[PDB]
Amino acid sequence: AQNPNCNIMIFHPTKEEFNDFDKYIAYMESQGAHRAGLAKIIPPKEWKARETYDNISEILIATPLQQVASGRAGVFTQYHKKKKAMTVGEYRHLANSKKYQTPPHQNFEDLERKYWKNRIYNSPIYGADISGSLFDENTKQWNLGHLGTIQDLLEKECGVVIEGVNTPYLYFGMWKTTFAWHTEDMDLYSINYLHLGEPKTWYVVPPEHGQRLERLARELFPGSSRGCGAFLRHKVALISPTVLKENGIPFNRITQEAGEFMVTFPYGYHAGFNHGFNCAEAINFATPRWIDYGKMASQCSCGEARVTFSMDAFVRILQPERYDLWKRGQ
Ligand SMILES: Cc1nn2c(nc(O)c3cccnc32)c1C#N
Ligand SMILES: [Fe+3]
Repeated sequence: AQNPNCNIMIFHPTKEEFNDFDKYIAYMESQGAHRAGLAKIIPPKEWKARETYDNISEILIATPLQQVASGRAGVFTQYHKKKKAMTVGEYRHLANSKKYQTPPHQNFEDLERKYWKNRIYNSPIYGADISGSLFDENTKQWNLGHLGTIQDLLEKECGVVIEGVNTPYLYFGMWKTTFAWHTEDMDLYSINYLHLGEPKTWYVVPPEHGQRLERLARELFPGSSRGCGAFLRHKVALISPTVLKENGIPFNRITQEAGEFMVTFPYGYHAGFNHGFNCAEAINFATPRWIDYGKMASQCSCGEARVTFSMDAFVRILQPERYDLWKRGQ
C-alpha cells in the first residue's frame, strides 16, 4: 500500500507529464496521494496560468461576506453576513487596510499561531463562489475552465445523460478568511489554483479517518449535530489543530503559495485560512474512482446547505433512495 502514513504528497510534473490531466491524477493516486486527502502540484517552470494579473481590478464581488465567529478560539462556528458589492480593486484596498491587513510575523508557523489565537476576535470579509475564470483561454494545460465535466464523466461511467454544467469559481480572500471543515459536494474531488497574492494554509483529515472527525464534531457542536445529521455540509464549523491533536484526530497541514495547485480527494475533510489578500480559482471534478464515493455521500436535508441545480441529478441517479427527502430540503 502506497503512502500508508497518509502524508500530503507534493508533485513536480514535467511539461510532458503536465499535458494530460486525468492521466496525472491517476498517477498521483498510484503513488498513494489520495490517502492524505490532499496533494500539492507545482507546475513546470515553463507553465503559466495567464500573462499578467494587472487587469483584474474591475471584477465585481456582488455579495462580499463578512465571516462572524461564535464560540471559543479553537472550537467555533462562523456565519456569513452580506455586505454591499465592491470591485476586486476596492476589495484589495480593504484587505490591505490597517483593520484587515496581515500582521507582522516571523514565518508560516508564527502566523498560524496568531490565526488560531485571535481569529474569533475579528470578522474578515471575502468573495466566494464567483463564477468565472482567470485562466487565459490559450493556456492549454491544467486550465480549470477547460476540464471535462462531471456530467460527462457520470454519463461515461453509468450510461445516462444528465442535465447540468460544471464551471469554475473565483475566491477573493484576506487575512483570517476562513474555510470551515468540509468535504466537497457529493464528496467530489476539487482542484484549487492560487492565482495571486498571499498563501493559504490547509488542514486535511485522511479519507479513511473522516468518520473520526465527524464524531468529534458531533461532540463539539452538539446543538448543530441534533439539527442536521450531516451538519458539516453547512460549512460553518472550525476546530483548531491543537483540539484535533488533543482528541487523537489524524490530520496534516500544508501551506499553498501563489502559482501552486491543490487537489482534494473524495471524502477528504479539509479546512484552512488565508494569510492575506489573495485570489484563487477552484472547480469540482470526478474520476471513475469517485463514483462509489458519490453513491455513499452524506447529504444534508436541514435545508441549510447550498445546492446548485447540478447536484440534483447526481443525487437522483446515484442515491435514488435519498432523492425524495433531499429534494424537499431544497
Ligand atoms: C481548506 C480549504 N478549502 N478551500 C480552500 N480555499 C478555497 O479557495 C476553496 C475553494 C473551494 C473548495 N474549497 C476551498 C481552503 C483554504 N485555505
Ligand atoms: Fe474544499
